[PDB]
Amino acid sequence: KVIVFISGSCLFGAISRSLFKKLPIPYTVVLLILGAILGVVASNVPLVEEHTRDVAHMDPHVLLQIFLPVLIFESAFAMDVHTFMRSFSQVCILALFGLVVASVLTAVLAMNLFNYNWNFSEAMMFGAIMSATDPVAVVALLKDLGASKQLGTIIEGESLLNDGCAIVIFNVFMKMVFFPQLTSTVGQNVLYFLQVAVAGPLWGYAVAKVTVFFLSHIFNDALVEITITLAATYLTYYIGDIWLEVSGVLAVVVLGLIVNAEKTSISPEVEVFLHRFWEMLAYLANTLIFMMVGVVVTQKALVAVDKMDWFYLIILYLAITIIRGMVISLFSPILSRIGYGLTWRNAVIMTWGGLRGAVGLALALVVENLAGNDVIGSKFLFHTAGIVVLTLVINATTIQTLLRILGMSDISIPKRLAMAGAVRRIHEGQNRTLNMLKSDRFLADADWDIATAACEISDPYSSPREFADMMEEARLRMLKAEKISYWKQFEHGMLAREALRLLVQHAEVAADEKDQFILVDDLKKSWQIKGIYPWLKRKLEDLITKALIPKLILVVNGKINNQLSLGYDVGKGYIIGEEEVGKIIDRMVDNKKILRELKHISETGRLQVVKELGLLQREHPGIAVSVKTRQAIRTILNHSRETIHELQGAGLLDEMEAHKLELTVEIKMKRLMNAPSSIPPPPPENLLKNVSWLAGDMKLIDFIKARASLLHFDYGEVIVREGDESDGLFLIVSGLVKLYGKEVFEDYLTVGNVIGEMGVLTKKPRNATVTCETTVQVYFITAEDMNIAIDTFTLYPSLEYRLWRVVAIRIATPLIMEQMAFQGWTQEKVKLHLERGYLVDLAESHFQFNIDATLEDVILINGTAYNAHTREEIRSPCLISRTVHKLTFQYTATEEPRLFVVRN
Amino acid sequence: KVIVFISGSCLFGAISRSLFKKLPIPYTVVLLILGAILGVVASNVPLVEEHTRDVAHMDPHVLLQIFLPVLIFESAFAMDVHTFMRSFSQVCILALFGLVVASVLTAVLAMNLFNYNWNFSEAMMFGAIMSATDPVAVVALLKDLGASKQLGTIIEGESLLNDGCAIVIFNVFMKMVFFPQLTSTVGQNVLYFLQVAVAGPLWGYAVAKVTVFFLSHIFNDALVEITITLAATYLTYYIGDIWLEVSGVLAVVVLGLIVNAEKTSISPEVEVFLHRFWEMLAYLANTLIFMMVGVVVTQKALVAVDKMDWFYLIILYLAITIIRGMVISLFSPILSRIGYGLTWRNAVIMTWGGLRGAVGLALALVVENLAGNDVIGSKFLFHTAGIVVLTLVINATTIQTLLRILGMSDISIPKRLAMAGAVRRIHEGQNRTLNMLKSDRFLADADWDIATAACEISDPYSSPREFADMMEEARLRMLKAEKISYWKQFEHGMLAREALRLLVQHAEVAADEKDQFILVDDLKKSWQIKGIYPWLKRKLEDLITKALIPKLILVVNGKINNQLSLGYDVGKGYIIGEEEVGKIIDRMVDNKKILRELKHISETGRLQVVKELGLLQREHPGIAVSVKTRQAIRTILNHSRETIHELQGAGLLDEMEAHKLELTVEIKMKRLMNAPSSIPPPPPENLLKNVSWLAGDMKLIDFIKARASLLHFDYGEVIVREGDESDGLFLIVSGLVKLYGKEVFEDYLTVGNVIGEMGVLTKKPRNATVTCETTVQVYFITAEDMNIAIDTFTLYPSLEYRLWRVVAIRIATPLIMEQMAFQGWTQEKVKLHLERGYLVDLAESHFQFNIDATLEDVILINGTAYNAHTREEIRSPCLISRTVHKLTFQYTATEEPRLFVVRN
Ligand SMILES: C[C@@H]1CC[C@@]2(OC1)O[C@H]1[C@@H](O)[C@H]3[C@@H]4CC[C@H]5C[C@@H](O[C@@H]6O[C@H](CO)[C@H](O[C@@H]7O[C@H](CO)[C@@H](O)[C@H](O[C@@H]8OC[C@@H](O)[C@H](O)[C@H]8O)[C@H]7O[C@@H]7O[C@H](CO)[C@H](O)[C@H](O[C@@H]8O[C@H](CO)[C@@H](O)[C@H](O)[C@H]8O)[C@H]7O)[C@H](O)[C@H]6O)[C@H](O)C[C@]5(C)[C@H]4CC[C@]3(C)[C@H]1[C@@H]2C
Ligand SMILES: Nc1ncnc2c1ncn2[C@@H]1O[C@@H]2COP(=O)(O)O[C@H]2[C@H]1O
Ligand SMILES: Nc1ncnc2c1ncn2[C@@H]1O[C@@H]2COP(=O)(O)O[C@H]2[C@H]1O
Repeated sequence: KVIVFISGSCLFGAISRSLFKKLPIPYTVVLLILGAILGVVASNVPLVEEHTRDVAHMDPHVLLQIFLPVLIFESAFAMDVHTFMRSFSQVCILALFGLVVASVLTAVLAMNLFNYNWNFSEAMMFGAIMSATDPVAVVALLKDLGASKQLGTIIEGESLLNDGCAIVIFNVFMKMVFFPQLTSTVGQNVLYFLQVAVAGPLWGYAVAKVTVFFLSHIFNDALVEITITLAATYLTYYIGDIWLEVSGVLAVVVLGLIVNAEKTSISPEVEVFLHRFWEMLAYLANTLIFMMVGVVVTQKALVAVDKMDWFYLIILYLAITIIRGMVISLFSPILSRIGYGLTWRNAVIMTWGGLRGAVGLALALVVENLAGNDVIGSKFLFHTAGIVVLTLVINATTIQTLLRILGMSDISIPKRLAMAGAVRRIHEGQNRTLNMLKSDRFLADADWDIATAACEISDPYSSPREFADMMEEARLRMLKAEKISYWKQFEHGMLAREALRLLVQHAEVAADEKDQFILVDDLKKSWQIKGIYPWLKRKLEDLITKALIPKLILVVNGKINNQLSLGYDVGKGYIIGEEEVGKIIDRMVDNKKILRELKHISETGRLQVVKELGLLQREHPGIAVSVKTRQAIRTILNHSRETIHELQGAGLLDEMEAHKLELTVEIKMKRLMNAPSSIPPPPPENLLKNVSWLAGDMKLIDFIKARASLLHFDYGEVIVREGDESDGLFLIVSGLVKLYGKEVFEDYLTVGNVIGEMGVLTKKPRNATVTCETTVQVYFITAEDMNIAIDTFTLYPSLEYRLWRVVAIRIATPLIMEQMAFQGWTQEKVKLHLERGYLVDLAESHFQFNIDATLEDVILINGTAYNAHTREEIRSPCLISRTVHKLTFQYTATEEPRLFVVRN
Repeated sequence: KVIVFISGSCLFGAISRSLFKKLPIPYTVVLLILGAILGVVASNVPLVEEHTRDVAHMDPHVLLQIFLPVLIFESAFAMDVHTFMRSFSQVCILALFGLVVASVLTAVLAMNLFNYNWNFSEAMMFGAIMSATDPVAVVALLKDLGASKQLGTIIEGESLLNDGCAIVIFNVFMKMVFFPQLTSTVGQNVLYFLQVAVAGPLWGYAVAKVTVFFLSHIFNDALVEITITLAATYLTYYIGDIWLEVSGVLAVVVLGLIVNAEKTSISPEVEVFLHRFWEMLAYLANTLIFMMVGVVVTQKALVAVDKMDWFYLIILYLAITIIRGMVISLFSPILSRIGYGLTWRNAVIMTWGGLRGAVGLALALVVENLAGNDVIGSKFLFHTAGIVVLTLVINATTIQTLLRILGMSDISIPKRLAMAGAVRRIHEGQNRTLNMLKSDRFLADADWDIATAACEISDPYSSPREFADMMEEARLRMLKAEKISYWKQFEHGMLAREALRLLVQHAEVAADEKDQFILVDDLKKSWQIKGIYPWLKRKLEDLITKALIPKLILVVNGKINNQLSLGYDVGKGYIIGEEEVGKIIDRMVDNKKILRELKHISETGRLQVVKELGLLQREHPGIAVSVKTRQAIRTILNHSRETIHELQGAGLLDEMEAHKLELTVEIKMKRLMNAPSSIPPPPPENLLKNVSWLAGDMKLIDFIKARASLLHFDYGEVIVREGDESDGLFLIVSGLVKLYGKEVFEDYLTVGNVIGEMGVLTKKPRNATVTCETTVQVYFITAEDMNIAIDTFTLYPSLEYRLWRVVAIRIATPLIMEQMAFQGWTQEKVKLHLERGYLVDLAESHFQFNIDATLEDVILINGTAYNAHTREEIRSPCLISRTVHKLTFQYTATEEPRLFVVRN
C-alpha cells in the first residue's frame, strides 16, 4: 500500500505551500524538513517503514524516465518565445561556455579535496550533479518585484540548456561507468554524439510542424485539439526514447518550444487549460521528489557524517560562486563586443542568479540507486543535499537584500505618478457614484460608514548643469507622454502586439542611455532585410520532382513580406508619435532654447523617416494595401465588438445571444489572423476607374485616349487657386485631398471623384482651394475633352445628369443640415435616400412645371425662377418651399435654369 | 503492446468527430462501424490480433471499477443544481417508478419470447441491461435548438437516477447469480439494502462539507485547490468502494452534485478547468468503449446470428417504446394533480426522449466476461448492440422531424425582432465607423470591396375575437417590454442571479397561459415561509454537550434570512417593473378601453404588492438594511470596474497594473460574498444621533429629552404647506423626503438634517412644500423648543453656527452654480471646501467690518448692508463682489444683518 504516503504528501505540500508564503524563502525546505521529521520515526517505530518501504525504493528507471521529462518539459513550456528568439544565440553560447567550464573545473577540486580512489569519471558525476539549475523561485520573486522583462526571460532561458547538457553528459558518462562492458571507441562515441545532435531536434521539428498543420484544420471544436496534442507529445517522447535513451528529453524540449511559439491557430482556452494541467503535474512531481529525498537522506546519511565533510560543504559553495562569477565576468567583454552587452548591475545579479533545484536531486537519487550497496553514493547525497539547501536558503535572502540596496527593482517616478492619478480618478468616480446613490428613494435606510470603509482603494506602493538637469526632466516628460500615446494608439485596435513590443523595447533602450533620444538606425535595421535570408533569396531566384520547389518558395517570400509588414506599421506608429509631438510639447515646456531644439530634432527625425517609407511603398505597394486592409478590418471589427458589448450593457438584449455573437466575431478574428499574407497585387488604375463610377458609355473608354496623364503632385502642392480661369479638369486616381471652400466648409475628397464641375457648367472661375497631403496621381482633362464628352452624350446625357445630381447633393447637404426644415438627418441618410431622383426637361413643358403631390423634394441648382402667383423672384441655391406649386422660368442662354425633382 | 490500438482509437475518434459533425446523427455509430471494419481483419490477418488480443480481453473488474464511475460522475457533473432542486421530488419519484416498471415488465416478454431455460434472474439481467439511458446527444441537440432550459435539465436529470438504480440492481443480482455460494437470506439482503440506501450518501455529504469548509480558508491561490479536490474525490471513491462494492457510484454522485452546487467560494477558473478535464476524460472513455464493442461483437456474434433473432430485435424496440409511452402517459395525471403538470407536447417528446448509451454497453461486456464460455452472453451482446444501434440513429431523426413538424423549437417573433434590430444597430455602427475611417489621411490607398466583403454580419435565423387578438398582441408587447426592462435593471448590478432566474421563470410561466398576466400569489408563496422548515423552527424555538446546540441554530436562522432576502429582492424588482409600466405602456397602445383596464389591473397589483412589502419591512428591518447595503456595495463595485476599464481604454495606463486592480476588485467581490447573511441589528437611531451629528454638548443630550415624538407619516403626506405660520420644527430620524421650493428648485432630504430653519431665524411663514414618498419617522420640535434652544445657545451658539453654515451652503450652491464667477464647480467641491468657514460678530466691530486679503468668501445671509464708498444699499441673498472692502450695517431688531466669512 502506497496510498497513504502519496495522499499525505499532497496534503503536506498543500499546507506548507499555502502557509509559508509571507516569508521570501521558498516553501520547499519545509518539505525537506518534513522529510527529516519522518527520519526520526524512520529509526524507531516499524509502522512507518511498513507503510513507506515500498515507496522508499522505486527502481531508478521510473525516476529517470518519468520525473526528468516532465520537469524539463515544464521548465521549457512557460517561455516567452519571441523574447527568447530575440537573443537566442548569445544566451546559448554563454550557457554552453558556462556549463563546459563548470563541468571541467570540478575535477581539480575533486582531486584536491577528496584524495580518494575516485577516477575522472567520479569527477564528471559530481560535476553533472552540481551544475543543475532551477529558475522558478528567482523568476517568481522578480515578477513579484517587476524589475525587468528581458532579464527574467533570459534567466529562465539558459537553465534549459544547462539542464539538458547536464543530463546528456551525466547519462553518457553513467553508461560508461556502471556498464563497462559497452563499447567505448571514439568512432561509436562520435556517431552517438552526431546522431542525436542532428536528428532529435529535426525529428521534433518535423512532428511539431505536421501536428500544427493538422491542428490548423479545426474550427470551433473543443476536445480534438487537446486529445491530439497530448497524444502527439507522448508519441514524440516514446519514439525519442526508443531511438536514444537520452534524445527524448531534447526532442520534447524542441517540441515544447515550437508549440509554445504558436498561439494564433489555437483557441485561448486550449492553451490556458494546457498550461494549467502541465503546471499542476510539475508541482505534484516536485513536491513528491523533495519529500522523497528528505525522508531518505536522514536514514541513509546518518553514518557518513564528518566534520571534514562539513568543511567541504562550506568550501564547495564558495568554489561554485567564485567560478561562476569569474566566468561571467570574463565573458562579459565578449557580450559587450557583440552589441548585446549588459550593465554591471546585470553582471552582479548574474553573480547571484544561480539556483539549484529538483533536477540535481533527481540525478542524485538515481546515481545512488545505481551505486547500490556502497558508501560513495551516500557521500554524493550528503554533499548535494547540504549544498542545495544552504545555497537556496541564503541565495534568496542575499538577492533580496542586494536588490534592496542597489534598488534596480524600485519603480520609477512616472509610473507611480500615473498610478496615483488613476487611484484619485477612481476615488472621485466612486465619490460621485455614492453621491448619486444618496439621492435614490429606495436605499435611504442603509448606513454608509461600513459601505465606504469596505470599498476603499489604495495604491500597493504606499549653470549648465542645471540646464542639463532640466532638459533631462523634459526628456523624461517627453518619453512618458509618447509611450502613453503609443499605448492609446494601439488600444483602438490600430496596431499589432509584436509591433508594440518591439517599439516599446526600442523606446526603453533609447531612454536607458543618458541624454539619448529615440533613434532610427535600429528602426532602419528593423525594416532592413539582412542576414543569410537575402543570400538564400538570391540563390533561390537564380536557380529557378519539380512540383515541390516553387510552392514553398512562395511562402518563403511571404515570410520576408511579413517582416516588411511589421516594419511598415512600426514606422507608421512613429509618425503618429511625432504627430503628438506637434500637439503636446508646447504646454509643459518653460524654456525657449530647449523647446526649439526638441522641435528641431523632431523635424529632422520626421524628414528622415518620410523618405524611406515613400520609397518602400513606391516599390512595394501590395504590402501597403494589404496592411491597410488588415488595419481597416481590425478597427471596424473592434468597434463592432465594443458597440455590441455596449448594447448588451444597455439592456436591449439578453446575454445568451451575445454569447453566440461573440463566437461569430471570434471566428471572424481567427479568420483574419490567418490572413492571406501572400501579397495581393494592387488593382489596376484603369480598372479601378471603371469600377468607381457607372461608366456605361463606351466613349468613356474612348475618353481614356483623351484623359491619360498620370500626373504626380507631391506633399503640400496646391493644385488650383481660387479665382483662376476654369481651363482644365481632373479625375483623381490615387490619393486623398482636402478642399476648403466658402460661411466656409472643409471637405475630404478620395479616389473616385470629379473636380471642376461648376467651372464647366456655369463657366465660373475657381472658388475653392484644394491641397494634397501626400503624393497623388491624377488624370488631366481639358475643356476640349469636356466638349468631346458633351458630344458623346448626344441624346442621353448620362454623366451630365449624374454630375448634376452629385452637385445637387453637395449643395443640398449643408443647407439640409443648416435649415430647420431638416433636423436629425444623418450623412448616410441624405447621401442614400436623395439618390432616388431625376430631372425634368423644361423645353417640353415650355418652361412651366406644375408641382403635384407626387413630387417630394425640389431643389433649384441653377437659374432664376418666378412664382406664378406672388411673382417672387427666387435664385439659386435657395431651397424651394412646398407652398409654391407653379413656377415660371425665363429661357436664358447665359444661365439656363436647373431643377431637381424627387418622386414619391 | 497496446500503444498502437489506443493511439489509433484517439485518432479515429478525432477524425470522426471532425468529419461527421454536420449531420444530426451522433458520430458514435461511425465508431461502431469502424469496429466492424476491424472485424474483417479480425478474421484474416494475424498481425492485428497480436496487436489487439491484449486489449480484446480486459478483466471485467477494471471495466466495472474504472469506466462506470467516471461515466456516471460526468453525467452528474454538468448539472444545473438550482433547476435540479426546483423539482427534485417529482423527477426522482417518476424516475423510480419508470425504472421499476421497466425492470418488472421484462420477465414476461423474456418468457413469452425466448422460451429457453432462463430463470427470473436472467430476466433481471436483461432488464438491468436494457433500462440504461444516455441524454448527451438529445440535450446537445436541444441546446443547439434552444427550446426550453427546464425541459433539458430535467431530462438530463432522471438519467442519473435511472443509471444508478440500474447498476445497483444489476450488481446485487449478478452477485446472486454467478456466485451462488453467497448468503441470499432476506435479513442479509435488507441489511445490505439499508446500508447502501442511507449509509452511502451521508458519507459523501460529510466529506463534501468538510472539504468545502477546508477550501473556504484559501484566498488567492490557483493551484492547491485542484490538487486537493481531485485527491478528495479519489479518496471518497476508494473508501466508498472498499466499504461496499456498489455504493461507491452513489457516493461519488452525491459528492459531484454537492460540489457542483457551490460556485461562490471557488474561483471561476478552477471550475472551468475542472469541467474541461473531467469532460475530456469521459469523452475518451466513451470513444474507447464504443470502439471496443464494435471490434468484439463482430468476431463474437458471428456464429449465433439468426433471422428469428432479427425479428426479436424488431419486437423489443416496439415493446420498450410502447411500455415507456404508456407509463409516462399514465403517470402524467399525477404530475397534473401535484401542480407540476406538463403539456401534451412535453408528453409526446418525453415518449421519444429515451436514448441508450455507453453504460448499457459496459454492463453488457462485463456480464459477457463473467458469463465466459457460453452462448448466452453472446446472445445478450447481439441483442443489446442491435437495439442500441437502431434506436439511437432513428431516434435522433424522429425527434428532429417531430420538433420540425410540431414546432415547439421555433423561436418567437419578439426575440427575432430584437435580433434584427440589434443587427441593424450593428450595421449602422459599422457604417458610420467606415465613414469616419474614409476621411483619414493615412489609409487612402486601401480598397473597400474586400474590406466590406470581410465584415458582413447577419442573423443566424435567416368583432370581439378581433378585440381578443389585439389585447393578446398588447399583452405580448407588455411582457417583452417588462422582461427587457428586468434585464436592464439587473445589468447595472442592482439584482441577484437567483432572484433574476426566479423572476424570469415566473414571467415565462405567466406568459405561457393564454390571456394570463403576472400574478402575486406565486410571488406570495415565493417569499412565504412554508414547508416542514417552519415546523422545525417552532420545535427548535420550543426546545431551547450544550455548546453544539445554539451555534447551528444561528446559521439555521440565517438560512431563513437568505430566503427572505430573495423574496424582498424579487419584490423590489417588481416595483421597478411597475414603475416602467407607468412610463412605457402609454405610447404603443392604440385603444382606450384596453389601455385603461391594463392601467387599472396594474394599479390593483401595485396596491396589492406594497402592503406586504411594508409589513415585512416593519417586523423585520435588519434584513432590509442588510440587503440595501449589499445593493450599494454591488453597484459601486460594478461602476468602479466599469470606470477602470474605461480609464484603461482612455490610454492612461497599461494593462499590467490593471491586472492588480482587477485582482483587488475581485477580492473585494469575494469579501462581499463573505458578507454575513446573518442579520446585523438596525442601528439605534437615538444612540446613532451622536454619530449623525456631533452631540458632545450636554445641552444636545437635554434636547434629546426635549423632543421624542417619533411620529409616522405615510406615503404622499404633505407635512407643511407654503404660507403657513411658522409654528413647529422637525428633525427627521427615518426616511427620505422631497422638497419643492421657489426660478424653482427640487431637493432630496435624508436622515440627519434639520428643517424649518427660516421660520425660526427669519420668523417667516412656510415658503417651500415638503412631501414624503414613504412612511417616515420624525421628531416634533416646537417654537417653544426653539426658545429652549435660544437658552441653549448661550454665550457660544454652536448649533446656531452649524445651522447658519448649513443654510449658507443652501443659499450659496444654486448661486454658485448660476453665477458666472464660479463655473465648473462640482457639488462635492462646494460642499467640501466651503466647510472651512466661520462668522464674525459685528457688535465688537461696531457694525463695521473691514475686508482684507485674508478673507476669501463673503456672503450676506440676511440683513441690509451699505457700501462705505458708493453707498450701495445691498440686500440678501446677493453675492458680494471683491471690489467692496468696507461695509456698514444698521442695528435692526427686525432683521439683524448676517454675513459669512472664509479665511485664507
Ligand atoms: C506522474 C506522477 C508522479 C508520481 C506518480 O504518479 C503521479 O508516479 C506513479 C508511478 O511512478 C508509480 C510507481 C510505478 C512503479 C510501481 C512498481 C510496483 O511494483 C510492483 O507492484 C505490484 C503490485 O501488485 C507487486 O508488488 C506488490 O505491491 C504492493 C503495494 O506495495 C504490496 O502491498 C505487495 O506486497 C504485499 O503487501 C506487503 C507485504 O506484506 C507482502 O509483500 C505482500 O503481502 C506487493 O506484492 C509483491 O509480491 C510478493 C508478495 O505478494 C512479494 O512480496 C513482492 O516483493 C518482492 O520484492 C520487492 C518488494 O519487497 C518488489 O519490488 C519485487 O518486485 C518483489 O519480487 C511484492 O512486490 C509487484 O511485485 C511489484 O514489483 C509498485 O508496487 C508500485 C510502483 C512503485 C508505483 C507506485 C506509485 C507511483 C510512484 C505513481 C505516483 C503517484
Ligand atoms: N460643395 C462642394 N462640395 C464638393 N466640391 C465642390 C463644392 N463646390 C464646388 N466644388 C468643386 O470645386 C471646384 C472649384 O472650381 P470649379 O468651379 O471649376 O468646380 C468646382 C467643383 O468641382
Ligand atoms: N435652499 C434650501 N435648501 C434646503 N432647505 C431649505 C432651503 N430654503 C429653505 N429651506 C427649508 O425649508 C423651510 C421652509 O420653512 P421655514 O422658513 O420654516 O424653514 C425652511 C428651511 O428649513
